[PDB]
Amino acid sequence: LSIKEEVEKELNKKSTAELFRKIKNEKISFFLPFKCLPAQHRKLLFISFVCAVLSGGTLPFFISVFGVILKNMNLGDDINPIILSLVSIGLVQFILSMISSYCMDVITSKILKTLKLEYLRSVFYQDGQFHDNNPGSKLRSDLDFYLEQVSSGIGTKFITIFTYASSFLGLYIWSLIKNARLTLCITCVFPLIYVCGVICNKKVKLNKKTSLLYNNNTMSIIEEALMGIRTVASYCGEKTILNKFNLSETFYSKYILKANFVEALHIGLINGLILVSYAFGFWYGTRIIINSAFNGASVISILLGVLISMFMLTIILPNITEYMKALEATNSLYEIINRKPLVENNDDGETLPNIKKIEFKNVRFHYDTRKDVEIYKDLSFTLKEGKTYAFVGESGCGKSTILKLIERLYDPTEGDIIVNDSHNLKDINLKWWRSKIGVVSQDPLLFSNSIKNNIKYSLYSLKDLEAMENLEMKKEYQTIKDSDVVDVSKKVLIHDFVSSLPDKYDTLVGSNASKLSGGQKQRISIARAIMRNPKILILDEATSSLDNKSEYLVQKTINNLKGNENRITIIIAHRLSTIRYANTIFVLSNRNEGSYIIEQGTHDSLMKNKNGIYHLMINNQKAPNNLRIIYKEIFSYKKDVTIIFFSILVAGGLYPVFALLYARYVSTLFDFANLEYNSNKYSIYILLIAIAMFISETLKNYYNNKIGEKVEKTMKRRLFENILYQEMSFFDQDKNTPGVLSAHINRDVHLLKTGLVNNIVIFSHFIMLFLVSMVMSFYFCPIVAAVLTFIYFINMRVFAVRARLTKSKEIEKKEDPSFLIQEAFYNMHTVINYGLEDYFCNLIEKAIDYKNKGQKRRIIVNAALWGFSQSAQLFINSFAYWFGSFLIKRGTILVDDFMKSLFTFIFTGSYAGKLMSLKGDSENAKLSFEKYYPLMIRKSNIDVRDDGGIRINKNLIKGKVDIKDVNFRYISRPNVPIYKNLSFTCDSKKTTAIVGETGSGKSTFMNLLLRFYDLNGEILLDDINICDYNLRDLRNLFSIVSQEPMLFNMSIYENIKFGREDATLEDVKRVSKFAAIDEFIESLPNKYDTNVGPYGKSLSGGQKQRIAIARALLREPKILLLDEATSSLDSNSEKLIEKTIVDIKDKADKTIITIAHRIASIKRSDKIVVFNNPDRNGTFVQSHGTHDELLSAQDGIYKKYVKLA
Repeated sequence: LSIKEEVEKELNKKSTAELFRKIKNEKISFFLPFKCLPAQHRKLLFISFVCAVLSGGTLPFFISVFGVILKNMNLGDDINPIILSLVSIGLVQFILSMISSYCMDVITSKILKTLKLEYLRSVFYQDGQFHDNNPGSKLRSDLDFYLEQVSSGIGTKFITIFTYASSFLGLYIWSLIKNARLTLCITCVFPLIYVCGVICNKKVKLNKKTSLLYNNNTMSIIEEALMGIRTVASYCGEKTILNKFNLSETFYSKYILKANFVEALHIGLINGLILVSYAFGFWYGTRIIINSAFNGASVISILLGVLISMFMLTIILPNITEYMKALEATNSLYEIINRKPLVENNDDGETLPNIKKIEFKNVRFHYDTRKDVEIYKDLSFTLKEGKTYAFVGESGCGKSTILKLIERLYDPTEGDIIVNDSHNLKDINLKWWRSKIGVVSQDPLLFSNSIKNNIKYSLYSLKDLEAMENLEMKKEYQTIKDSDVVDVSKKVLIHDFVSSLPDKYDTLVGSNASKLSGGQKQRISIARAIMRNPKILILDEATSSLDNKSEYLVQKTINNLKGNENRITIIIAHRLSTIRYANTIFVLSNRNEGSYIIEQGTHDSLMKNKNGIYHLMINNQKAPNNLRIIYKEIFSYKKDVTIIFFSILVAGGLYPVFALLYARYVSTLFDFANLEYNSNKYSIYILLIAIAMFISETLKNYYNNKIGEKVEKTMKRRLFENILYQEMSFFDQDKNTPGVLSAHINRDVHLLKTGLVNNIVIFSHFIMLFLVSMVMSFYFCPIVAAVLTFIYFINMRVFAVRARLTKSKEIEKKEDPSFLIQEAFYNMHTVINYGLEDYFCNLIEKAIDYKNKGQKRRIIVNAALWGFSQSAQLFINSFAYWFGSFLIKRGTILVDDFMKSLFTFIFTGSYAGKLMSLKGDSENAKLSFEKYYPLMIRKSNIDVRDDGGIRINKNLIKGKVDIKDVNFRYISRPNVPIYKNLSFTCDSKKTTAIVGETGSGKSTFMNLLLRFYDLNGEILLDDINICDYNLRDLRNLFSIVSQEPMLFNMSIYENIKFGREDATLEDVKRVSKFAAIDEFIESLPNKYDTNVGPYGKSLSGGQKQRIAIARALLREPKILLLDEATSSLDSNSEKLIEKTIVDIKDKADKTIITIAHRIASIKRSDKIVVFNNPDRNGTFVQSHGTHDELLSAQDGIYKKYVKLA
């Protein structure tokens, strides 16, 4: 997980007091999911309700007999009746906890089924206008989201709110009736915990948000430097990017450490006030006794009662949050099911006797999103029955929209679509209209069942109009015989192919028919469309891939199909061989704000009508090392490790002492002699232990993160400093992308902070507890500790309950009801056309036949696994006390030894199990580090940091640049040669123009000239080769001006000083005057300090490139490399740029190489070099030294580009 997301998840959470105010003020009841239920499922809720309040009255009994057991063991009498009375309660608790999970998971399954089976329905009755807004794969990306917010908050962890409240009430009020002045004076230290929490969380969030503020800046820097890399190298700006990074990272570090300090203090203080509560409770208890003469067994239990009463309020609250979450998720779904379709199928529309005389009258339409993009102007004409038609439209006319208007996805806005001169479109039953339209769409939309069933899905919507008009719909699909498939396959000439291979009609087509060819799939789609004898045939790019044979045979079929005496066939295709004969062809076009009839006439009187657009149509067409690096790094901080060491030893040493100090107090409380002095002596020790455990935990939890930060901010530096100095072939590979390279630096380095150097400390502290506890529990009473260890071993590692539980839960949570949902939303526009309730009642059967056999076994097992989880510690403690009281009455063991060897074991087990769940991801952080470690130790082999080579002065530079031969070929595609035997010169201080074919690869001379790609060939600068120059000073005399510049998110004054950090503002004012931009900058607030936006998006294209030209002229360049500085800008800036260019070239000081195509610059050019690509193998030079005095002396291309210019 990323850092930004991890902080936003913590910041975007609402407390219960906020969700309640959000949930009350629009009447979202607490009983919303439990209103889709029969009565047979409505009273299992009551059963599971009363089978939970009873299981809460267990702890108020054990806590009431706990002190009496001890008073009875250390005084001489027996305890067997108490045990016999205490085991039966465990048994009935097991049974009452076995009931509830069974009774609840069933209900969850039921409601989770019903919501889905209503959602699918409400989705399948949208009106097209909606489908355009929320298309397809989103809806099943939201469904499975909501259906895992409601199931993880309405299961068995909704009934555990009433058990805990029952236990709360019982404990507290039993503790209050016995003696109130004692329990009141114990729960007065607890408000000080809530107050500290609310005071500290604020100081946490205030600093954490300011930490987040300084993080996205670094993200922007990294992405924006990894994107524009070849403009960072050519100006030698690898260094002045790192200072911003290091200045932006330190604020983040210091503020998040300020947060972690407060986050660590709270823990230590919560672990310190409780131990004071114990001591003051005992001290005041022993003073209400002496003043009385109320036994001592009514002081050992009140403390546990009042102290465990509040532990329930620390675990009730998350479940209420999850329940509110489930509510707001369900009420984010009962608005989708209850949306109005506005094209409703009332099943009452008066239908025609037959379809006759379709007629349009002046229909206009606007979308809902694009409320200003019109397609129609004057749609008005007539289409009569019995005779054929045909139409022709371009790729943006609206054949799709006419289809959606005859199919009636949309309604008209202005006109009307009266049919048969007495019936409007909005009176016909939509069920019956679509029943006589055969659409052959662009792509073949076939399912993944067979070749026969995709064909036989046509007649279902008609056979469904036979039973209701007399249920009988489920079985009458057998009436559809297999003899119609025979002849309808013969007609399209596919019967031979489907009969040639085995499994004639039973062969299953692939996933969306991924076995056959596209043309054959379109043939099957056409056979599907033809099979039902459609009345209004609407083709759309139907016979495109077919040859003339199948097309013309289908045409013969349609125009001679039985029952064509009364039809309106609308055959629409782009191949103009289908329109040889037609009763009328209104060729349709949209020429832009709306279509209209452009032509009219039969094909005999249309191809020769006029010299219009249809004339053009008929005329034209016719591995271990890597981590010991980290362990070397960690063990170089000598002051921060010793404090952690000492604090771990202190905590692990002084926490177990509290147990055997709690047992020396019991034995002196049943001894009326000198009770006062003993209390005075045994309370001060607990005060001291609290004061020590505060400091120990605080300093253990702070220096941990203090160590964790530095490993990050010394690995990020190495990565981001090593990536910049790498050559360009690195960035050209496939798996070396800016996104994946920027994902590592944040995610996996934050994981190295969390995982490793959090999970080391946990294991160390755990072992330090486990050694000493096992030692001084095996020393007082050896016989008991062996038995207790055997018990917990055979429990945790052999009867792992919560492990098997989640292993059975998440597997079925991960999981044909899941294959049809997917392939029903892809093929939506076929079920909207025809076939709608076959899948309304097929998902139900496939869903139900997988419930029972698995669900009932899984749920009768997972309840037996939960009951034994809730009712295990009781039996263990009972057996322990029985065995202790058994060995005592035969002399083998004393009392105090047992009472000291028991409590240590108990409390240390609880505390160890507590802190052992704070771990992170230790595995993936050791796995990623093997991916991204070779990147911080990779060699570059074109390295600018090398200071070995011939130093070069700017004084003795002539400026000649020569090439003798080149043969270049990219490694990302080693088949396309580009250059072949390029050889020419550029002498000194003279212009050299480059004209040639567009896209021939002219912008690669430049890159080789700056050493981005090494070599075959030979390049020369002042008669010396380029690989002997110490390229620091080679890149420090060139200066490019590319087609598109790139600016950064810094000020303008800094973007102009990129590379050269030592230059006054007067030079910037001087050079911005020659770029003709020192008037707009003097019209603005914060003139030379206006922070432009990211990627320079707060400027125009005519202001950006003049800033670039100012950036290129500040370096005092010796060789200038221009590329069409006046391409696609507005008039004023373009003219200013021509003025600057023609001003530079007059000041003959520097050698210049341009890429020009305007004749005004060619004339002054002193040399012109043509590039040509005769055949697709390479380019080379064909002309030399024309300079427009040789404009026509031999036959060539320069004459073209001077008469075209």
